[PDB]
Amino acid sequence: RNLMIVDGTNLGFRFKKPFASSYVSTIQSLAKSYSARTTIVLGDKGKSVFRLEHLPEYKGNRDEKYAQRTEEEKALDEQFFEYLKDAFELCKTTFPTFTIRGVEADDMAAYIVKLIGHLYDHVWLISTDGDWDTLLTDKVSRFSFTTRREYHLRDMYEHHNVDDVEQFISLKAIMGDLGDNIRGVEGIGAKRGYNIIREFGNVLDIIDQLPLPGKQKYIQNLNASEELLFRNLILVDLPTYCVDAIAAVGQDVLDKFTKDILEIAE
Ligand SMILES: [Cl-]
Ligand SMILES: [Cl-]
Ligand SMILES: [Mg+2]
Ligand SMILES: [Mg+2]
Ligand SMILES: [Mg+2]
Repeated sequence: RNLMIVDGTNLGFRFKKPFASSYVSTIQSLAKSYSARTTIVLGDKGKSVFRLEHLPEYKGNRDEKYAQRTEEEKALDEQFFEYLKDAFELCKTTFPTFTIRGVEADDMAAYIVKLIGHLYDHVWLISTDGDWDTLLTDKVSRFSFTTRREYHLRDMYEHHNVDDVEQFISLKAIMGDLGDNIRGVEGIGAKRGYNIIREFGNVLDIIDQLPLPGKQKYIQNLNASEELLFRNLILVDLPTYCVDAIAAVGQDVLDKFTKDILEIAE
């Protein structure tokens, strides 16, 4: 009776020897565990056109690390990606399996939840990515193979130091993301960020009130950061921008994906 959506490239890193059969078996076990009536496997192909258009430096740190690999280190990664390609090929014989050049799996997942989540009792997201918790609701949860935790909306403070999704999204916008090369406001950690949000509202409401009262240096920093906050919200507000992120590579591509997903449902 549930929907299960797999962050498939993310799951691939469990194995990072062909692993296609093992990969598919894992997904089957998961589908059983989570009573999945429907399982959809997603993968990352290329780079996020939507986010690179807004921030050319997006994941630039990761690109730099890839560029500094030796030829032999690179060849090994290519092998992993070949085995992963084979895993997706095999997976496609068994489950609906999607990749879209220039679109992050994150955006595809967010869109699926919005489009068909209402037809299922519960939605289970299979991802180690905390970013995916921007999708949590009373009927959408996440499972992580690295931490072994099941992530629920009711436990958002335990996991993310905020009480709800709106706050989570705003906190990410304020703090940025070191891993993905998104700059944050200097001097604002999770505590101060949560406190700011609880006082002034979400990031859009914060922007509307700049400059905010307060003599502390982090407030002065925040007051100077209108542009950064607005841009960051676009980069991190996965539910708001998922449709735009897909449409970035062509409206026709989005239309095909919609058609494909609606076919799977029902
Ligand atoms: Cl909940
Ligand atoms: Cl702006
Ligand atoms: Mg991702
Ligand atoms: Mg992500
Ligand atoms: Mg992140």
